[PDB]
Amino acid sequence: SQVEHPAGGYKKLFETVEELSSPLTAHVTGRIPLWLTGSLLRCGPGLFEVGSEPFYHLFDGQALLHKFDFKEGHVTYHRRFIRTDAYVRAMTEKRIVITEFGTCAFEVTDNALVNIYPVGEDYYACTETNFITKVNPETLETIKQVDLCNYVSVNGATAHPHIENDGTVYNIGNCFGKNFSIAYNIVKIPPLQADKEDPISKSEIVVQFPCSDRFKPSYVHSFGLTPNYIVFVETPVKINLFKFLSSWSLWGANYMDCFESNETMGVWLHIADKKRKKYINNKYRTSPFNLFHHINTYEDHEFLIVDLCCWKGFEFVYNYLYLANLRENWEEVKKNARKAPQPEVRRYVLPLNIDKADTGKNLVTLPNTTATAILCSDETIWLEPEVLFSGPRQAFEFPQINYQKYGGKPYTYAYGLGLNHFVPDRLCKLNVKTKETWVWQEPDSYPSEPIFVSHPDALEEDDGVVLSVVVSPGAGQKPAYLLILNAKDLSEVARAEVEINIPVTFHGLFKKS
Amino acid sequence: SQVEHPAGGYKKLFETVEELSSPLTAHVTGRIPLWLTGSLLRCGPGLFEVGSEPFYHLFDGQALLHKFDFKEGHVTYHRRFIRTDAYVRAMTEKRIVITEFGTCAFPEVTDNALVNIYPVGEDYYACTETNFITKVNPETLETIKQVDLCNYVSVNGATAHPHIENDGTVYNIGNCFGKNFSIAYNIVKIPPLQADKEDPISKSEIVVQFPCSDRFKPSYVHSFGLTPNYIVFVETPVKINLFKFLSSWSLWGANYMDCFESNETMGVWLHIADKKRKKYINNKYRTSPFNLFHHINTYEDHEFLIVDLCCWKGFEFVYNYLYLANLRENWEEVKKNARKAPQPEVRRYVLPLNIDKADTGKNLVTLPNTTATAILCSDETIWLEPEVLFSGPRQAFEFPQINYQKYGGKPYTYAYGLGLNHFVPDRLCKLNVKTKETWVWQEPDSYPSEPIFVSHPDALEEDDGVVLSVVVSPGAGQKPAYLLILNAKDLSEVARAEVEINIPVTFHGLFKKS
Ligand SMILES: [Fe+2]
Ligand SMILES: [Fe+2]
Repeated sequence: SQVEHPAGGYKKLFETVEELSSPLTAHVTGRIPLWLTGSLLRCGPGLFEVGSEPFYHLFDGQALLHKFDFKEGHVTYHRRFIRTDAYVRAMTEKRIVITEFGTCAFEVTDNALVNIYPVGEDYYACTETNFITKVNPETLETIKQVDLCNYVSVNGATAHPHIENDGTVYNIGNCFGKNFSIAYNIVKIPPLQADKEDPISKSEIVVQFPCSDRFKPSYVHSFGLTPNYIVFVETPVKINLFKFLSSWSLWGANYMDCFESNETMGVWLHIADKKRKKYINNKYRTSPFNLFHHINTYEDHEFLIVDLCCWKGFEFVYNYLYLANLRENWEEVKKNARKAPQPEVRRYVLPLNIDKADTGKNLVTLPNTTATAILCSDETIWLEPEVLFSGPRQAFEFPQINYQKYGGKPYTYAYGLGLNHFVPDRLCKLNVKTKETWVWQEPDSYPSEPIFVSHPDALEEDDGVVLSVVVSPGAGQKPAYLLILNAKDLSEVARAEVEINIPVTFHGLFKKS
Repeated sequence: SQVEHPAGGYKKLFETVEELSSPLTAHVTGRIPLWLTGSLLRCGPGLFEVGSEPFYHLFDGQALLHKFDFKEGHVTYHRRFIRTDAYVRAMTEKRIVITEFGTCAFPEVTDNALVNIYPVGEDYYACTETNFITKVNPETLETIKQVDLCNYVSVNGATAHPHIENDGTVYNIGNCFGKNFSIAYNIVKIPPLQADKEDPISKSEIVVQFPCSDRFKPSYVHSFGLTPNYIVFVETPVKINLFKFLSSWSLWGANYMDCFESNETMGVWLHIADKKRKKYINNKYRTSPFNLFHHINTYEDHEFLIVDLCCWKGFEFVYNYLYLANLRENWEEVKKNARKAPQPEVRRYVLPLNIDKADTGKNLVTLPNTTATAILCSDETIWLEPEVLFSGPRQAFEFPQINYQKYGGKPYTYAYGLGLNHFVPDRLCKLNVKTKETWVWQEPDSYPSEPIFVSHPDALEEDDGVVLSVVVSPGAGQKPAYLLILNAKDLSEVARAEVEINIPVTFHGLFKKS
């Protein structure tokens, strides 16, 4: 039966907070594993208005950097606003100065509210633009702004770079690479070398994917990577670059005003040979969905297995994530989601070898899937997915795996945040082979993306903990806590309670100390 | 885990048998329910060659009519070949005379009624998918009469899957040449037997007509959906090239299979008609390509139609995989042959009845209990995505059956099915279509038939009753075949009625209470 939230406590995920001057010791219930040593670092919006000027969209609030430190079974909590140009100019001018995703200012945003990742010995907070912000992972101080356009030919880059075990970083962004035309560029940033010079200054374009519309790139949030292949999924959510420059020059546009849906193209999937740095011209096609998060991608005989969190439909899912809608009472929140895209976890299987002798047949000869790929006479390969998880307006989202050991490789387990009509209200584990699921949830508690940490000496895939930040507003209750679950079955091992609210956070990482 | 059949006992499903002169008494184990009083009547092929001339395809063998009678806890088995023209002329001439689905006769439409049996008024008719249906005596299994549906209504053929309403009304669908220069599909209605006692077939009429996606190529239609207020028809990319049968059957000899092709670009078109106002509804429902043979059930839920289907993903015709030489191969080869086939999947589609243009670009499926979507586009098409109910690698839930008398056309919870393992029937299944919970019955080296549901007379719940299935079980010191009775609640075994003779594949049938 449908879990309801009449108390409306999720509204606290979208309430402005104050930063801390120094770390705060959390109150620990249960027992934190003595092997867990390091820092959970997470990004999200923390300031949702400047004076009496509101930010309107979920992705507009000013970037706040959060840290839970684990040492010898003890936990501290800390947070500092990132000193972006967006933030600094707002504090100076006492108004909204820089246009954000869904809020026009009355200059491209560097508001780094989305994620944080390592480059070399350094860490960068990011959003999805050309500006990334160097931050100190120890003190949470802001170090510098870096403009990716100084180094490589991209207009922006996702908040979901892939990082290989040696430190190499891959990312994607749109560009004008091709003559007369839009393209998508894979950027690679090397590991730090003996010369010790900034790896960002050695950035390069590895390969370029073509675009389905000369003048309209698709919105890209993440992408797939394996040892030999790069997978890029081109959705029907398009950026109409004509609509901004028109309004930026004529009348008051934000980033959300530039999006449109292409109703006829469906989804085009694309692969590139990572090592030979070569696009492969296989025209993979399927029906329309939005995609934000790839789960994992791997090679199996000569197929790519592509596990995705999908939303069925071509309407942009971000239309449903304005703060006024997310702050509404529960009955209204559910009503608002009634015509939304339906979330579904899907496995697609892409054949690498296309034999014309098989035209009109299913090419997916693997024994352990129901995914199909049909070779048509016009050379397109039409894909049908294997559904791994699907519940009515209950999304398995913000997925995470044992990335260090299983990213890009055959795997069994994913962890995610369960969204109930867009409200984060449970944690999920999914076996992608058997479709078995496990769930943690408590009434009136709204958790964040779960981050997996392996026991250091683990040989198994799910031998470790998942960490999640939980908001638990009520009479009597501590307003928030860090939750530590056993990764085997999502049973609770400990929690670390704080006496202050913590707003929504999107992404982060655990930094082993 | 993967179930293997290295002994190859499934080959006995496709082996010829002799009819019986009178019913055999079957050997009972367990307990036959004492409220089960009636006959299980099923059809299938029983003669797979005529002398030295083979039939090639699964749907070519000559129709055999089977009967298990239940009374006071005891069981009899009987079988007689149906005396169709195809059979009678093959016996007379000692050769294949009538071209079958996948077999050309060498030196005239088939009435080889191997597929199903159903009631019209006080009569029973065996059928295939052509214009010819065969009246049979359900007590003696004697053949009574050939009936040509073209004498009565303008269809070219009619499915082996009519819907029968509680009062006896029969609805069926078939292609026709209706509109000026145009193929269409006609819904035929056969009324209940009236006070006249006049033959209901002489009162048959066309209810409504669906348009065809292609002026000259109708799609293959195997079944359709029916609710109290609506008729639902699914137009798949499997097309019949009418140019091609009249063209190729004159050169040397084509069969029916030779006429099929697959349309690569249309996907699937779904269609609805208002049943009571007898009107086509012009909503252009569209989705991705699949083969469809069996609807499971259909019902109305607020302003939506819930359409549950057994699908095969892809546009290649599934029947290409059902030639007898391939089904008789050893198990490793049977598996290899199914590698590139369409993947089976049970899908629930949800069709909005009310389309508002202010919702253009959005999902119209506002129901609380489904992940199915229907997106209204600018060109007015409605693009559907299904909710997947069951999906296993080359493991189909097929030959679906429900508690039809009480739940057909209505909200429902349970379906029963035959599980196909790379096209080999090797288990029985039950599916809760709401929770997606399944139950399975299987035994090594046992190959069952479509399960048919019979309700307990005092039934309170939808699944209060039994399912009956005919099972082939060849092997050292085993009875070669048996009637299986399972409890419909949990598919636990209730009884078997064993026989000492082989029983080949049967496709469909019914339970006639008495
Ligand atoms: Fe993300
Ligand atoms: Fe059938």
